[PDB]
Amino acid sequence: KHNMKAFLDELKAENIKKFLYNFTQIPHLAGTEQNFQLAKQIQSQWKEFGLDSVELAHYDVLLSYPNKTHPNYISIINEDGNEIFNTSLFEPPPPGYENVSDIVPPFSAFSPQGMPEGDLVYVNYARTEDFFKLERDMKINCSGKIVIARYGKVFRGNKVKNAQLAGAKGVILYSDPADYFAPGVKSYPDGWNLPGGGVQRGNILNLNGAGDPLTPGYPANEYAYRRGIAEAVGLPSIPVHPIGYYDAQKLLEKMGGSAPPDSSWRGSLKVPYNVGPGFTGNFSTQKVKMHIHSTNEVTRIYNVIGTLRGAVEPDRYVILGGHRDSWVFGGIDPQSGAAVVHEIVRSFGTLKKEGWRPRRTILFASWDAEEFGLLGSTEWAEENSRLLQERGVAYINADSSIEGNYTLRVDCTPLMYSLVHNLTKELKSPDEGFEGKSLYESWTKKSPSPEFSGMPRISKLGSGNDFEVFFQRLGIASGRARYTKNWETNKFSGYPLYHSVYETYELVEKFYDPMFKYHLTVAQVRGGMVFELANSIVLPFDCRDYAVVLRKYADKIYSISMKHPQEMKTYSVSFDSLFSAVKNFTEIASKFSERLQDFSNPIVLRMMNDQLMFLERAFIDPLGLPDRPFYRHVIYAPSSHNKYAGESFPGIYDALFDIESKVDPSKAWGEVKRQIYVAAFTVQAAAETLSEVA
Amino acid sequence: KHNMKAFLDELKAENIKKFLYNFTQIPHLAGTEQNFQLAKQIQSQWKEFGLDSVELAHYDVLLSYPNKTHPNYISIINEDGNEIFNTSLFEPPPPGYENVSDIVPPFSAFSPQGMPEGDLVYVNYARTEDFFKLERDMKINCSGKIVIARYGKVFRGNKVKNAQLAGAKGVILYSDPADYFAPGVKSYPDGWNLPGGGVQRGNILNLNGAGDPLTPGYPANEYAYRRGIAEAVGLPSIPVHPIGYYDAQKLLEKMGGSAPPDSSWRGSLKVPYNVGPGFTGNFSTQKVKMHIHSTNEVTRIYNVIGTLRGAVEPDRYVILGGHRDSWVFGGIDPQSGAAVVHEIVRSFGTLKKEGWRPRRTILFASWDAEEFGLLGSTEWAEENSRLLQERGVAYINADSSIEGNYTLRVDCTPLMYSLVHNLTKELKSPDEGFEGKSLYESWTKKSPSPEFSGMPRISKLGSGNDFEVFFQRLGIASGRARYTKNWETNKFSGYPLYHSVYETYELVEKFYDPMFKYHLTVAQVRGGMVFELANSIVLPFDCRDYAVVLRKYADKIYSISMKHPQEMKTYSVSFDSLFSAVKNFTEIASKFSERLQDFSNPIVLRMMNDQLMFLERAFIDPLGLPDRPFYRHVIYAPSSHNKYAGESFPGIYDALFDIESKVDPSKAWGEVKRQIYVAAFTVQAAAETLSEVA
Ligand SMILES: *[C@@H]1O[C@H](CO)[C@@H](O[C@@H]2O[C@H](CO)[C@@H](O[C@@H]3O[C@H](CO)[C@@H](O)[C@H](O[C@H]4O[C@H](CO)[C@@H](O)[C@H](O)[C@@H]4O)[C@@H]3O)[C@H](O)[C@H]2NC(C)=O)[C@H](O)[C@H]1NC(C)=O
Ligand SMILES: *[C@@H]1O[C@H](CO)[C@@H](O[C@@H]2O[C@H](CO)[C@@H](O[C@@H]3O[C@H](CO)[C@@H](O)[C@H](O[C@H]4O[C@H](CO)[C@@H](O)[C@H](O)[C@@H]4O)[C@@H]3O)[C@H](O)[C@H]2NC(C)=O)[C@H](O)[C@H]1NC(C)=O
Ligand SMILES: C=CC[C@H](NC(=O)N[C@@H](CCCCNC(=O)c1ccc(I)cc1)C(=O)O)C(=O)O
Ligand SMILES: C=CC[C@H](NC(=O)N[C@@H](CCCCNC(=O)c1ccc(I)cc1)C(=O)O)C(=O)O
Ligand SMILES: *[C@@H]1O[C@H](CO)[C@@H](O[C@@H]2O[C@H](CO)[C@@H](O)[C@H](O)[C@H]2NC(C)=O)[C@H](O)[C@H]1NC(C)=O
Ligand SMILES: *[C@@H]1O[C@H](CO)[C@@H](O[C@@H]2O[C@H](CO)[C@@H](O)[C@H](O)[C@H]2NC(C)=O)[C@H](O)[C@H]1NC(C)=O
Ligand SMILES: *[C@@H]1O[C@H](CO)[C@@H](O[C@@H]2O[C@H](CO)[C@@H](O)[C@H](O)[C@H]2NC(C)=O)[C@H](O)[C@H]1NC(C)=O
Ligand SMILES: *[C@@H]1O[C@H](CO)[C@@H](O[C@@H]2O[C@H](CO)[C@@H](O)[C@H](O)[C@H]2NC(C)=O)[C@H](O)[C@H]1NC(C)=O
Ligand SMILES: *[C@@H]1O[C@H](CO)[C@@H](O[C@@H]2O[C@H](CO)[C@@H](O)[C@H](O)[C@H]2NC(C)=O)[C@H](O)[C@H]1NC(C)=O
Ligand SMILES: *[C@@H]1O[C@H](CO)[C@@H](O[C@@H]2O[C@H](CO)[C@@H](O)[C@H](O)[C@H]2NC(C)=O)[C@H](O)[C@H]1NC(C)=O
Ligand SMILES: *[C@@H]1O[C@H](CO)[C@@H](O)[C@H](O)[C@H]1NC(C)=O
Ligand SMILES: *[C@@H]1O[C@H](CO)[C@@H](O)[C@H](O)[C@H]1NC(C)=O
Ligand SMILES: *[C@@H]1O[C@H](CO)[C@@H](O)[C@H](O)[C@H]1NC(C)=O
Ligand SMILES: *[C@@H]1O[C@H](CO)[C@@H](O)[C@H](O)[C@H]1NC(C)=O
Ligand SMILES: *[C@@H]1O[C@H](CO)[C@@H](O)[C@H](O)[C@H]1NC(C)=O
Ligand SMILES: *[C@@H]1O[C@H](CO)[C@@H](O)[C@H](O)[C@H]1NC(C)=O
Ligand SMILES: [Ca+2]
Ligand SMILES: [Ca+2]
Ligand SMILES: [Cl-]
Ligand SMILES: [Cl-]
Ligand SMILES: [Zn+2]
Ligand SMILES: [Zn+2]
Ligand SMILES: [Zn+2]
Ligand SMILES: [Zn+2]
Repeated sequence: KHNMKAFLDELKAENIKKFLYNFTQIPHLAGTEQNFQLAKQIQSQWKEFGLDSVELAHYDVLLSYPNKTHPNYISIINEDGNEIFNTSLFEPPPPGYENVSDIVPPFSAFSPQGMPEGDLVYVNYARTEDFFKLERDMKINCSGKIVIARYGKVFRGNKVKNAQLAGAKGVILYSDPADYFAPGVKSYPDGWNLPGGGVQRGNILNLNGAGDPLTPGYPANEYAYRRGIAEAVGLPSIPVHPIGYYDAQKLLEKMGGSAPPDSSWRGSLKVPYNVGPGFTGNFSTQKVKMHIHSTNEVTRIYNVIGTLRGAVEPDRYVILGGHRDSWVFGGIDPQSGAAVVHEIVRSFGTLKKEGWRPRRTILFASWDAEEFGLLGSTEWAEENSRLLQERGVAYINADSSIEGNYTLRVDCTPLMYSLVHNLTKELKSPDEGFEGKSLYESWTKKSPSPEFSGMPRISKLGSGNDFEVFFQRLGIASGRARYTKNWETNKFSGYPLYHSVYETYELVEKFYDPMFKYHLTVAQVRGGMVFELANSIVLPFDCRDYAVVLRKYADKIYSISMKHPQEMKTYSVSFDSLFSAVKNFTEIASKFSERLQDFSNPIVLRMMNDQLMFLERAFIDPLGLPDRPFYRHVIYAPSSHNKYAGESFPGIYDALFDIESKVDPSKAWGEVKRQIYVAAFTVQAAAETLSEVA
Repeated sequence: KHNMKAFLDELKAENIKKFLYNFTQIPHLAGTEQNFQLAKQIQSQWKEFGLDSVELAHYDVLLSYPNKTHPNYISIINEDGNEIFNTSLFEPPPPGYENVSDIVPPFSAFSPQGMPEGDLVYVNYARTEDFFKLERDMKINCSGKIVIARYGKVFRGNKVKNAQLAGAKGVILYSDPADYFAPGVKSYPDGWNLPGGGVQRGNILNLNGAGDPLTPGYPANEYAYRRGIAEAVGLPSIPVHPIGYYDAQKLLEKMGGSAPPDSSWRGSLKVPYNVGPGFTGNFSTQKVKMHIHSTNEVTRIYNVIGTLRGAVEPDRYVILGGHRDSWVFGGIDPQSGAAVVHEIVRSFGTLKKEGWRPRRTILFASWDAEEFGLLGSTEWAEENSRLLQERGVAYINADSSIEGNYTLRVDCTPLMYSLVHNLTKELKSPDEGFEGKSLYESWTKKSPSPEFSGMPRISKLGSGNDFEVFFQRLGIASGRARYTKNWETNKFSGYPLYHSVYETYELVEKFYDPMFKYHLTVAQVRGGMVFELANSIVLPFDCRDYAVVLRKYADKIYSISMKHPQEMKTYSVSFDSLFSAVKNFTEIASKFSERLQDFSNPIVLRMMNDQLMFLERAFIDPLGLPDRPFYRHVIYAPSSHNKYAGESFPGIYDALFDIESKVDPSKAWGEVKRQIYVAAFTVQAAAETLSEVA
C-alpha cells in the first residue's frame, strides 16, 4: 500500500551518507561557479528521482567577499607605526584537502572597508546586557574604541549593532574555548573541538527580514530597481573581522584598565579578561589596527525548486526547503540537511513512480545564499508571495540535521505541536539505552518541557534560517527539527566547528554519526511531517494548542509590565483586552475543534481546511511591527537582542524593554498601550476566522 | 423556478417609493439618535424580510459638528472693526418642513476653529492647475490670504489641501450657478435647481483611505488606542466654510487686483471674477473675517450587517452595501440607494422563504458616517479584513440610485465588464424612445465608449464612496451603477441640490422619477449583479478584460513620460518591463480562459474560482503606494488631484506629475523607474496567479 510507513521505510542511512559525501568534497560558496554546478546537479537528479518539474530560479543580489590580493587582517601597531603582531590570513586547512586557494579566508560578510586604529575594550559577548553593565555600572565609554567580543549567546549581527550604537569604530569577534571547546575532547582532526587557528565565518547584517539589502519588498530580478549602498537595508557601518583563540590570546593578554566585573565575563584563556580601554602600563602606547578590504558585489544566485503535483489539491503547497550554499565544505551546515532533503525527494519520487501522488502539491527547495542573510529564500518568496499567501499550507526547514547526538530539538508554530507529538510516538528512538522505545519517549526524557511534564520542549521560531520569510512575513505555518547536544546553555552558540573550514564529511562520519542513524531519524521527522501535511485529509493542525500558548505569553508579558506597578496605575495600563481576546480565542477554538470532528462533503472539508491554513495568516498585521515592516506576525518575531531567539508579543515586549530609561514616560507607556490594543485586536480577529463562516 | 428572472420580477417600483418616503421624513445625520433609530428599524425589518442574521456593528469615531450656540459665519469687516455684511446662519428650509432646529446648518465637516481675517483671492475651482495658473503665470501669492473657490470638478477636500499647500489661512467654498444652475429649469421647490440661499455641505478631509482619523489600520472599537488630534490622519489645518451664491455674490463683487486670466475662470454671477488679492479702490481697507467654531468629537456610529448564508459556498461573500447617514433629509443621497437596497433584501428574502438560498453567502450593509469620510465601512473592513481578504468575492455599492434621468453610469473593475454587459442586454430600457429595447442599447447609444464603438463607457473607481476600502485597500472586485444626467462636463460636481437641505422626497418624486422606473432599473442592475456573483457556478469575471485595459493604461503612462524624451534618454527610463508584463498577462489570461471553458469536479471548480477571486487581490502591494500605506492597489488609486476620479498606474503617474519642476531630476527619474519596476513586477505576479497551479 501507499501510506506513511512505506515512505519512512524507503529512507536509508546509506543513501544519506552517499549524498553527504558527494555534496561536501569542494566549497559551495554562494555566487561561485562550484555552487552553480551543484545547483545543476541537484536539478537534474531531482528530475531523475521523479519530480514533475524542477527549475532554477535566479536573482542578482548583494553579496560580500574578501579581496583576493589585499587580505583582511588585524595588527598590534607600536608608537613608531610598526605592525608588531598580525592575525593569520587563512585557517590551517584540514588533512587531505587539495584546492586550498579556493577556500574563502575568514571574514565577516558585509563589513564595510576601513583601517581604524584604537584602544581595545572587551565587551564580553556584546549582548545588550553586557553593554548595560559596561556603560551603566562600570561607567566605561566605548565611543572611538575598538571592541573585542566573544562569539556566542546571540547572533553576531546583534553584537555588531550593539557596538555601533555604543560608538565603537570597529569590532573584533573571536571564538573563546569556554564556548567552543567541550572539555575532554580533542581538537579537529582528532576530535570535534575547535583548534586555536579555527575561525567562525558569518554575516553581520542587522537582520530585518528584508532579504537582498538593495531590493526590500521586491524580487531581485532582471529589471529590478536597486537602492544605493547608502540606503541599503541592514549593512553595518563599522569594520568587523573574526579571529581564532590563538590570535585572540595575543590581543587580550596585554589588556588593562578595569578588572572584569565578575566571572561570567571570563572565558578559559590564560588572560585576566580586563575590560580596558587600552593595554596596561608598558604597552599603553601600542594600538590595535584593523585592515578590512572586503567588497560588496551584485552576484547571481540560484534556487532549485522541485514540484510534486497533488492529485486532489494541487493548489495547496507544502514546502520542504533548505540551503545549499556553505562557507566552506558545509559538512554539517548545510549539507547534512541537504543530504536528508535529497533522500526525501528520492523516497517521494519512488512512490510517485509506483503511481502514487500526494493529495497536496509538494515543493522542494534548495535555497542559495542563506549564509548571506537568507537571500535565496527571501527573494523567491517576494517573487511568489501572492501564490504563497493564498496557497501555502506549511513550510518545513532542513538546514543541518545534527549539531550533536544527544536528543531531538524542535522549533515550530503551536499549530504543529500535536503533529510533532504524534509523529515522534510512531518513530523509533535511535538513542543508546532507548532501543525498543519511541523517539517521543527518549526526546521527552532528555529534553522536558519546563511547563507540563510528560511533554518535550518545543521552542519559538525567530530568524536565522530560511523559514523566516514564510513565517514572520507571510504567516505560513513553519517548523524545524534536528538532533542536538545536551548543552542547553550553549544553545545559540553553534557547535565548536560551526562555520569554519573544519566542518567536513570526516567530521560527521567519524565524530557525529558514524552509522548515519541520527540523520535517518531526522529524515523521518522532516519527511514524516511533510508526508502528513501533504496527505492527511484534515490538515494536522490543532488550534487549541495556539489557545494554550497565547495564555502563557499573555501571562508572561503581563508579568514584565508588572515590575512597573506605579506607572501601570498612572497611565492606566490595562491588559484586560488582551486577556479577553485570549479567552475568546480559547472558547472559539474549542467549538471549532468539535465541528472539525463532527462533519464526506468536499466543500465543507475545503472550508474547514482553509480555516486551519489561514489561521497562522490571521496573526499577520499588514502594517508590520514598529520600524520593522517585514516582521508582520503579531505573536512571534525575532528577538531584537538576539535574532536566533523568537520573542512572543514582540510589539509589547519591545515597547516595554528598558522602559524606565525613556525620557518621556507618558509617551513610552502610551506606546505600550497601543501595542496591547494591537495584540488584543489581532488575537480576537484570528479567533473570528474560526467562527462559523456565516 | 428559482432563477434570476424570478428575482428581478419581485422588485417593484411601488415598494421602492414607500421605502424612499419612509427613510426621508427626518434628518439622519451620523451620530444622532434619529440615525440610530433608523438603524434599529433597518435591522428589525431585514429580519422580517428573511435574513439569517442581522446585527449592529458599532464604532466610536471622530465626527465633527457645528456649535449650536456659537454659529459659524463669514463677515466683511471694515477698518473700524464693524461687521458690515454677514453670511446666513442656516438655509431657508423646504416647504412643509416642521423640525427645523434639528437641521444641521451648512458647515465643512472637520474644519479646525479659527477667526482669520484677510484679503480674498479667488482661485476658480482651486484645482492643482488653477493654483499653477495663479502662482506660475500670474505670479499671485496666496500666502496669508483667504481663498474663495467655487465648488465643482474635484472633491472639495483636494481644494482645501491645494489652498493649504499654497499658504492660505482660510477657505470659502461656494456654489456658482454656472455649475449648479441648469439653464431653463426652476429653483427648488419649483424645479430641481439650487436656489441662492442653498449650500452644499460636506467633509473636507485630506482623504487617504484611513477611515477614522484617530485609529488608522485598526477598528475604532471599545479598547482602541487613539492618536492625539495633532497626529490625526487627514484633518485640514485651516478654517473652511461653504456658502450659497447670494452670499458669494456679496463677497465677489468688490474684488479687484488682476482680471481673470480667461473665461473658464468666470461663472454666471454678475461680477467681474477678479482674482484679487483684495477689494478695489474704495473698499481696499475692508477685510473678510471667518468665524469657525465647529468641534471634533468622538461619537458612536452603527452599521447594520445582514447575512444570507450560502447553500454551497457559505465561506464566499458577496457584499451589497450603501450608507444610511445623510447631511439632512438624504432624498437622493443616500436614501434613493438605501431604498433600492431595502427592496433587494426584501426580494432575496422572498425567495428564501420559498426555500431557495444563494450558492454563496450574501452580506447586506447599511453603513454609517460615510459623509464624514467613509468611517462606517472602513472601520468594519479593518475589523473583518482577515475574513474579507480570504473570502470576499465582490462588493457592490449602492449610494444614490439617480442623479439624473438620462442614462446609466457604471464604474467597476475590468473583471466585471462582461457581467455588466450581459446583464444589461437582458434588462429593459426604461428610457423614452427605447421601449422594447434593452438597457444595454439605450446605455450604449447615449454614453459611448471613447475606445471601442458598440460598447458603453465604464469608468475607473477612485474614492468618495464606501467601495473604497474594499477595492483600494483589500483588493476585492467592486462595482457601482446609477442613473445619470447628459452633462459629462459636470460629472464630478454633483447634481444641483447635492448635500443641501432641499434634497427631499418631493424632489425625487416630482422631478426625478415620478414612476420610480429609473430606481427600478437601477435595482435590477445592482440586484442582478449581486444575484450573478452570488449564484453563478463559475464566478462571472473575465480576466481577458483586465488584459485589454492594462495595455491602454500602459500606453497611456508611456505617452505621459514621452513628453520628456531627453530625460528618458539620460536616465535610461524604460517601460520595456511593464509592456512585457502586460504581454505575458494577455497570454496567460487567454490560456486561463480556455481551461475555464474546458473543465463537475468541485475541487477543480473551487480552485478556478479561487484564481478568479484572488486575481483582484494579486494587484495589491502590501507596502502600499509612496506615503499612502492604505492605497495598496497598483493599478488603481484615487487621483491625488481629485479623490472622486480613479487614476491608473497611480505610482508611476504621481512620480511623473510636474516632474520638470523637481529640483533634483536624477532622484525624480530614479523614482519613476522604481515605480515602473513595481508596476511591472505586480502585473507579472498577478498573471502568474492564473498559470497552472502546479
Ligand atoms: C470577547 O468576546 C466578548 C463576548 O462574546 C466580547 O464582548 C463584547 O464586549 C463589548 C465591550 O467591550 C460589548 O460592548 C457593549 O455593547 C452594548 C450593545 O450591544 C453597548 O450598550 C455597550 O456600550 C455601553 O457601555 C460602554 C462601556 O461601558 C460605554 O462606553 C458606552 O457609551 C455604552 O453606554 C458596549 O459597547 C459587546 O456587546 C460585546 N459583544 C458581545 C457581548 O457579543 C469581547 O469584546 C471580546 N473581547 C475582545 C477583546 O474582543
Ligand atoms: C514575460 O514572460 C517572459 C518569457 O516567458 C519572461 O522571460 C524571462 O526573461 C528573462 C530576461 O528578463 C530571462 O532571463 C534570462 O535567463 C537565462 C537562463 O534561463 C540567463 O542566461 C540570462 O542571463 C544572461 O543574460 C542577462 C541579460 O542579457 C545577463 O545580464 C546575465 O548576466 C546573463 O549572461 C537571463 O537572465 C528568462 O529566462 C525568461 N524566462 C523564460 C524565457 O521563461 C519575462 O521576464 C516576462 N516579463 C516579465 C516582465 O516578467
Ligand atoms: C541569516 C543568518 C545566516 C546564518 N544562519 C545560520 O548559521 N543559522 C544556523 C545557526 C546556528 C547557531 C544558532 N542555532 C539556532 O538558532 C537554532 C534554532 C532552532 C533549531 I531546531 C536549532 C538551532 C542554523 O539555523 O542552523 C548565520 O547565523 O550566520
Ligand atoms: C468621502 C466622501 C464623502 C462624500 N461622498 C459623496 O458625497 N459621494 C458622492 C459624490 C457625488 C459627486 C461626484 N460623483 C462621483 O464621483 C461619481 C462616481 C461614480 C458614479 I456610477 C457616480 C458618481 C457619491 O459617490 O455618490 C463627499 O463627497 O462629500
Ligand atoms: C556527485 O554525484 C554525481 C551524480 O551521481 C556526479 O556527477 C556525475 O558524474 C559523472 C562523471 O563526471 C557524469 O557522467 C554525470 O554527468 C554526472 N551526473 C550529474 C551531474 O547529474 C558527481 O560527479 C559526484 N561528485 C563528486 C564530487 O563525487
Ligand atoms: C604584518 O604585515 C605587514 C604588512 O604586510 C608587515 O609590514 C610590512 O613589512 C614590509 C617589510 O618589512 C614593509 O616594507 C611594509 O611597508 C610593511 N607594511 C606595513 C603596512 O606596515 C609587518 O611586518 C608584519 N608584521 C609581522 C610581525 O609579521
Ligand atoms: C494526534 O493523535 C491524537 C490521539 O490519537 C488525535 O486525537 C484523536 O483524534 C481522533 C480523530 O479525530 C478523535 O476522534 C480522538 O478523540 C482524538 N483523541 C484525543 C484528542 O485525545 C489527534 O487528533 C492527532 N493530532 C493530529 C493528527 O494533528
Ligand atoms: C417607517 O416604517 C416603519 C415600519 O413600517 C414604521 O415603524 C413602525 O411604526 C409603528 C407605529 O409607530 C410601530 O408599531 C412599529 O414598531 C414600527 N416598526 C419598526 C420600527 O420596525 C415607521 O414609523 C415609519 N416611519 C415613518 C417616518 O413613516
Ligand atoms: C453680523 O453679526 C455680528 C455678530 O452677531 C454683529 O455684530 C454685533 O452686533 C451687536 C449689536 O450691534 C454688538 O453689540 C456686538 O458686539 C457685535 N459683534 C461683533 C462680533 O461685531 C453685526 O452687527 C452683524 N452685521 C450685520 C450687517 O448684520
Ligand atoms: C457573457 O455572455 C457571453 C456570450 O453569451 C458569454 O460568453 C459565452 O460563454 C459560453 C459559456 O462558456 C461559451 O461557450 C461561449 O463561447 C461564449 N461566447 C463568447 C465568449 O463570445 C460570457 O461568458 C458571458 N460572461 C460572463 C457571464 O461573465
Ligand atoms: C583589490 O585590491 C586592490 C585594492 O585597491 C585593487 O587591485 C582592487 O581594486 C581590489 N579589488 C576589488 C575592489 O574588487
Ligand atoms: C563618551 O565618548 C565621547 C568621548 O570622546 C564623548 O563625545 C561622548 O559624549 C561620551 N558619552 C558619555 C556618556 O560619556
Ligand atoms: C556522539 O555520542 C557519543 C556517546 O555519548 C560521544 O562520544 C560523542 O561525544 C558524541 N558526539 C558529539 C559530536 O557530540
Ligand atoms: C459652544 O459655544 C461656546 C464656545 O466657547 C461654549 O459654551 C461651548 O464650550 C461650546 N461647545 C462646545 C465646545 O462643545
Ligand atoms: C509669498 O508669500 C509671503 C509674503 O509674506 C512670503 O513669505 C513667501 O515667501 C512668498 N513666496 C513667493 C513665491 O512669492
Ligand atoms: C427627467 O427627464 C425629463 C425628460 O427629459 C426632464 O424634464 C427632466 O429634466 C429630467 N429630470 C432631471 C432631474 O434631470
Ligand atoms: Ca528583494
Ligand atoms: Ca480605524
Ligand atoms: Cl533546520
Ligand atoms: Cl453608488
Ligand atoms: Zn545553514
Ligand atoms: Zn550557516
Ligand atoms: Zn452618499
Ligand atoms: Zn454624500
